[PDB]
Amino acid sequence: TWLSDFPQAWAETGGMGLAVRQAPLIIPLKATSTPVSIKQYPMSQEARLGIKPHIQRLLDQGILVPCQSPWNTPLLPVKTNDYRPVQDLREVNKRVEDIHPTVPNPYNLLSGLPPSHQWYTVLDLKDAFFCLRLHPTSQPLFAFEWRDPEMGISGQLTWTRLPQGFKNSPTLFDEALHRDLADFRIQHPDLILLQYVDDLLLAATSELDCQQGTRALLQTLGNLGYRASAKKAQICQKQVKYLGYLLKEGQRWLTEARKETVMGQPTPKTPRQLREFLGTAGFCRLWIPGFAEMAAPLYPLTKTLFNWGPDQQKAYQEIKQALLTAPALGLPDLTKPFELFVDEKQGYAKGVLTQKLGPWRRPVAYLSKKLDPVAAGWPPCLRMVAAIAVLTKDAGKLTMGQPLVIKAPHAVEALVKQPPARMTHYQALLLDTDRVQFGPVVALNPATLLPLP
Repeated sequence: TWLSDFPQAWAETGGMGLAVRQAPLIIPLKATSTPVSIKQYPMSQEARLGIKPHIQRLLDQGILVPCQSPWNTPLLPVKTNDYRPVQDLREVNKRVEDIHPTVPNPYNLLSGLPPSHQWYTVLDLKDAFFCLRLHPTSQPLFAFEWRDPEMGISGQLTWTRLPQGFKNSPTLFDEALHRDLADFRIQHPDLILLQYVDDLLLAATSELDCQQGTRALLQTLGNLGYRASAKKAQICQKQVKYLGYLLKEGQRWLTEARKETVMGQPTPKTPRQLREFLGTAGFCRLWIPGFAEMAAPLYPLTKTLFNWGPDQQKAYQEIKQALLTAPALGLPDLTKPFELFVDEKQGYAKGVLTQKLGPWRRPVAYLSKKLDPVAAGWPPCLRMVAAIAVLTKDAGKLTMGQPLVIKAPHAVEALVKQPPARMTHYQALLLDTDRVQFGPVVALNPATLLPLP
């Protein structure tokens, strides 16, 4: 019934997308750039015949158009017996002006979601980038060659919409939609709307508010020319998957699918493989307690010889073990006080940001960082101070200057005041007791990192 009441909004019924409020895009190039014409890949026939209807359908939609350009890039077939066209815009991307990535990575986005809104509707937009038009100035940029030896049709085609493979399509679209939805954001103070490029989350306090909000959102998305996938929608559910995170009743999990992308990486044998392993797993560092110290043996194996010893394997094992046993994280409650439990061992700072839940403490985040070399050399009880200081600044990213209590296995509010160099900067954000308070000393659990009775 959600399908009929909004025909224009679903890609299944509402046809092709087109941001009506968006002007055609001009694509600035680098100053030293010059047209590059790459010879066409001598395509197979088995591919050229499966690719053909996709191309024809784009011509009918006017998204592809004939042209004649000094530019040209390869059109490769890809992957059942379903061949889809994919254009190698590498040499083009190199010649285009870079832009500031204003896209907030999934986590920092989800972090902006309150627990008081436990009714979710997730949507994704079908053929997002194509909804944006390409100004005739910069169309010739994405020209490619199309032939059909069964016809003798060696001509050129190019895109009238923002293409796939172009390095700036994500940011551009994100900005476009963010602009196009500001109005909807304004006219719904009771709803939270989250956005990663073409992935949308609508959070509401009640189920009613959610339903109505979703109706509004769909009507708007329709009116704007955007089109959502009805097959993959998650409408008005207490529990939803969004950007590879499971949201359910004021709580947040790593979906198993998101785990797999790290769990499924073979033991890195080259330094680059290890780099990207840590790079991928690094996104889930706020689920891994003591991650900075845990992944310590693996860091030095970068850019040197690659001695994959027992330590490296042990760490590599810990990191996956820590994902298999990754906890639930509660969405930060900015209408509550925060508690921060900090600890340090061997020049690595680890800690946990928690909040009240019933009489229990529910972890909001696990904070861990390496102490800079100068601090890493400091004596035992000073590195603690350094650790607390470092983690506090990271917690600030989540608490938003809210009231925050600190606890450590060796309380140390004193030494902050009477240091017998770098203190001028530490006393700044620590002795500011409007946001920051201390607590009694207390040792914490090596795993959970919560206090001991």
